[PDB]
Amino acid sequence: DNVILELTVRNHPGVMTHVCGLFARRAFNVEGILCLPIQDSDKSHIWLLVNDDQRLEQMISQIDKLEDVVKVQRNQSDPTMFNKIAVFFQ
Amino acid sequence: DNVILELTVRNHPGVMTHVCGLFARRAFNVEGILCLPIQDSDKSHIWLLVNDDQRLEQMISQIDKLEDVVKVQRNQSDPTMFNKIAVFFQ
Ligand SMILES: CC(C)[C@H](N)C(=O)O
Ligand SMILES: CC(C)[C@H](N)C(=O)O
Repeated sequence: DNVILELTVRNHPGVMTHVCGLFARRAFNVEGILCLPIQDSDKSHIWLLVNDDQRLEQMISQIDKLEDVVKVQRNQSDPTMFNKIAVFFQ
Repeated sequence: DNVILELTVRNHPGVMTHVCGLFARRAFNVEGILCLPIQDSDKSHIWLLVNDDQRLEQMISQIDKLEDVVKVQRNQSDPTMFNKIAVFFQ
């Protein structure tokens, strides 16, 4: 159903616009997002919750090509992490 | 120091690109992001952690104008919410 993408990116302006822009240009909806800075660095962590799609693998390719994306992978996180976060903020 | 912006937006493709694009186009960095869909609706809640700035007023003005942004407000969330989230996901 859904899948979680984990990105390590540079914490500088415009990075999230590039990443989400790849989905926007494909009418691909992003269901959940978490972005947290990494202490003592110039980078941030991004979690993207998206519907599992045949187009996903070619998109991971496009994300990795972005200069400000250091790494992009799948399903390393708690698959229900956004449900647990929502319990405390919704 | 920093402030948290709360947005209610439609859960449609491209919406996060529009919101962050406003910051990107002004070289305004977004430090933390949380996006959660709202149960039983076509809307999502976005929390944006950004440096408190006089530029924010105009920025908030532009965010509210976006058709897909239903509402946008300041200082209604726990200012340290992204520190608390990091305790459990970093
Ligand atoms: C990491 C990301 C959210 C970046 N800080 C940006 O403003 O686009
Ligand atoms: C709410 C937001 C993340 C929207 N679903 C988007 O894909 O841009």
